[PDB]
Amino acid sequence: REVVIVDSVRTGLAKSFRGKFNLTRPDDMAAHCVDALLARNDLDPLLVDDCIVGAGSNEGAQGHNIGRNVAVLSGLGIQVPGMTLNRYCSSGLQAIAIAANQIASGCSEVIVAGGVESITLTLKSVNTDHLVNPLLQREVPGIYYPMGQTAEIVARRYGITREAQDAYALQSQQRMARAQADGLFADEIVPMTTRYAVEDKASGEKQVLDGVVDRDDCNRPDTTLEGLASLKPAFAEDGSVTAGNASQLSDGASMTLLMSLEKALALGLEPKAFFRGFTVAGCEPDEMGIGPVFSVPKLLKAKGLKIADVDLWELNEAFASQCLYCRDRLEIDNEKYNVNGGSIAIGHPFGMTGSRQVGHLVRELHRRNLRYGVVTMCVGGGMGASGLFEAVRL
Amino acid sequence: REVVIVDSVRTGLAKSFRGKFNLTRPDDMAAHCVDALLARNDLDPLLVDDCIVGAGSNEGAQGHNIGRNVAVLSGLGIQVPGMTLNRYCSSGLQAIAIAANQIASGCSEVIVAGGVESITLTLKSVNTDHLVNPLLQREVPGIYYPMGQTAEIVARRYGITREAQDAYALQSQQRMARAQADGLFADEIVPMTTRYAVKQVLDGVVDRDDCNRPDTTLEGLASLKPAFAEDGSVTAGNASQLSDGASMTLLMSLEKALALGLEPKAFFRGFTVAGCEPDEMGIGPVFSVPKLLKAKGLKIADVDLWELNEAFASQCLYCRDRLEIDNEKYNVNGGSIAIGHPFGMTGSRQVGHLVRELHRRNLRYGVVTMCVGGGMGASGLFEAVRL
Repeated sequence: REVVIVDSVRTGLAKSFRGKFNLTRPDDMAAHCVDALLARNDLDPLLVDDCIVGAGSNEGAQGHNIGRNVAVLSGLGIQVPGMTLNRYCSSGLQAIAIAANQIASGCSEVIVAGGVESITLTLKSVNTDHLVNPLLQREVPGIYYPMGQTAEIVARRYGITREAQDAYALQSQQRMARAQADGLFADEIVPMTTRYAVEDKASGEKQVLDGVVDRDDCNRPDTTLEGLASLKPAFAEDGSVTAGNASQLSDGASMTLLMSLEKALALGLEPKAFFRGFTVAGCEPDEMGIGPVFSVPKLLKAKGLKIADVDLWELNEAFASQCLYCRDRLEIDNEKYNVNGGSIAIGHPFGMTGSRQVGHLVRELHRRNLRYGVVTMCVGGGMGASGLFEAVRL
Repeated sequence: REVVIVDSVRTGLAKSFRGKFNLTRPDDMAAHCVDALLARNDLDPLLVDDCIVGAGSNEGAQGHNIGRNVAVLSGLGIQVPGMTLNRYCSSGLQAIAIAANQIASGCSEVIVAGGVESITLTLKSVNTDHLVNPLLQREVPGIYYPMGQTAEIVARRYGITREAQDAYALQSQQRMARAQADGLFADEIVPMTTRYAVKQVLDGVVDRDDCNRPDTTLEGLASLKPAFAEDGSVTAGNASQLSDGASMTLLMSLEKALALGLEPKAFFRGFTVAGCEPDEMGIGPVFSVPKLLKAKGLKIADVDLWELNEAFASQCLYCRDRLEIDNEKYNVNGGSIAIGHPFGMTGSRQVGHLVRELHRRNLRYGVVTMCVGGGMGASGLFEAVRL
C-alpha cells in the first residue's frame, strides 16, 4: 500500500534562551504546525487517525505524552489519539516512518507526524534521579559523553581537519543565505505569534514583548573562512570543533501530513512524495556522528539503490566533523549534499530536525524535478537513521 | 510481508515499593528480557535490527533513551539501535506494532519490542517544570485527572455498580490463581535475581507474580474503602495494583523465522488507536476495537480470545458489555487487578500471554486492547500459526 507526504510545515528556528520562542511551549508550537496542515489542506480533522510527535526531552515542558496533548490543543481535539517517541536527533524522521508504516498496514489512512524541541525550556530541566546506570557507565562510558566530545573524537579518529570543518560550515552558511534570498522557505515556514522575554544586560531591564517567528534567525550570511578559523575550540582545549562548525541551539517544531495514495486521490490533495523506507543502525556512542555510514547502506540495499541513484541528501549537520566524514565515507557528491545548507546555519532542535529535513527534501526534489532523496542523521547514543523518499513526477 | 511473534518473555510482576524489584533498574529488567529472548531462540545478537521500549515515565530511571540503553546493556550491545516511546498504558503493544510494521516494510528482519515500568523508581520522580499547559487544563481539564478519578467517572456515568466491580475483581483473582497453579505463566516468566530493601538489603528471586490474592472473597472486596472519592465504588481491590516489571517480544518476518528454524507462534495482523474524552479514558477500547475489526474484515464473533487490560473493574466491565464480548473469552487467566499494571510492559505481557493461550486452546484470532491515560484506546490483532 503506497503512502505519500501531502504537506509538511514548520516554525522558523529561533535561537534558544535569547530568541522569540524563549517562553513558547513546545506542545503549542507543534499544535500550531498541525493547525497549519489542517488550514492549508482544507482537511477535515476527524479524518486524522493519529498524531506522532518525536522529542529528545520527554519530561517537563515535553512531558505528559506531548503527542496526545498536541492533538488535543490543535483542531484535531480529543477525537485524535497521539503518542511521543525519542530516538534523540532522528525523532522527527522516526515519527514519519512510523506514520507511513502504520498507513501501509491498512489500519490507518491519515496521520500527522513530526517533532518538536524547546531547547530553551528542556535543555537544563533534567530529572537526574537514577539517571546514570553504573553498569553502563563502566561498560560503555561513551553513552554519557557530551555530543561535542564525540564530535572531537570523530575529527581526531578520522583526521577531519579544522580547515575542512570550517570550509564545510562556510558552505552551509552560503547555501542557506542564497536559499533564504531565493525564498525557498516561504512555503515550509508558518509564522507564529509569541510572547518572549528580554533583559537589557546594561540596564537590568526585563520585559515580556510581543513577537512573531517568521524565518530562521540563527544563520550568518556574512560568515567568512577567516572568521571561522579565528573561533576558539568549544569542546577540547586543543580542539577543532567550534560554535561556528557545530549546529546551533534553536527552538522549533515541524509536522508532516501523511496519507495513502488512495486517500490523497479521494480528497483531491496533491501528493508531493512517496515514503520508500527507513533504517537504523547502531555504532560506538563515542563516535555517534558516523551513524549514517551504517544506516544508509542498509536502506539502499533494502530498496535496490546505489549511492549514485540518490538525487539529494539531507544529512543533518550536527557537527562539520561528522557531516564531512559521512559525506566522504559514503562517497556522496558535494553538489547533491545539503544543497541549501542546514543545522550549522539554522540550529538543531533535536526532535524537529528529521521532519524539517523531510519537508525541505521533498520541496527541493520537486523544485529540481528530481526523483530520490535520503534524509539521514547521526543520533546521540550511537545510531544512524536513514529515510528514502521519492518525488511524485507530475 | 507476513510478520510473526516468535517469542515473548517477561519478569514476574513484583509489588511496587515493598516488593523484590524495589531497587532494580527498569533498563536492567528489560535487558534481562532481551537476554532471555537471545538464549531461548539461539539468536545471533547481530541479526537484531532494533530494540523498541515503551514506558509511561520517560525520565530519571526511565530517561536517556531507555530503548537504546536496554540494547547496549543486553547481549545486543552497541551494534543494535534502540528507541523509547510513550502512549502510556498501550506503550508495550505500540512498540510491538511499530516493530511488526517496520519489518513488514521490508527494511528490517528481526526486532525486539516491548516495555517496562518501575513504578517504584518513577511514580514519585516527576519533573514538574512547565509540566501543565494552562490552556489545556482550561479547555480539557480531564487531561490532568488522576487515573482513579477517571475510573470513578466511568462507574458513575455508565452505571457500573460496586457489586459488579467486586464480582469482576474476584473473577480476575480466581482465573489468575488457577492459571498460576497450573504453570500457565511458567514459560513466559524469566526469573530474575535481585537485591531489595525491607532499612536492610536482602537477596531475592522474582520468579512469579506476587501481587495476586487467591484467598480474595466478595465479602472481603465489599469491606474495602473507596480509593479515589469518599462516596466511591473504585477500591484498591477492584483496581489494578502497582507492580514493577518488563516484557520484551521477538518479532521476525515469517521468511526469517523459517531460515532460522524457529517456530512462529502468531501473525501480527494489525493495530489501531482511537481518541476519547480524557475524563472517561477507561472506555477507549470501545472506539479502537471496531476500527481494528473493520480494517481486517472481522466481527466481534470472529475473536476467540481477548486480553483487555484490567486497569479498573469499572472500565473493564464497561468495555466487555458495550462491545458484547463473551466473558468466557475475556481475560480467561485474569489480569492487572490481580497482578498489577506496570504501564509500559502491560501491552507486551498481554501479547506474550495471548499468543500462548491461543496455541494452548487451539484457537485462531486474539485481540490485545487497553484504555490509555489521556483518553485513548489501542487494539492489536494476532492470529495463531497452523503448523
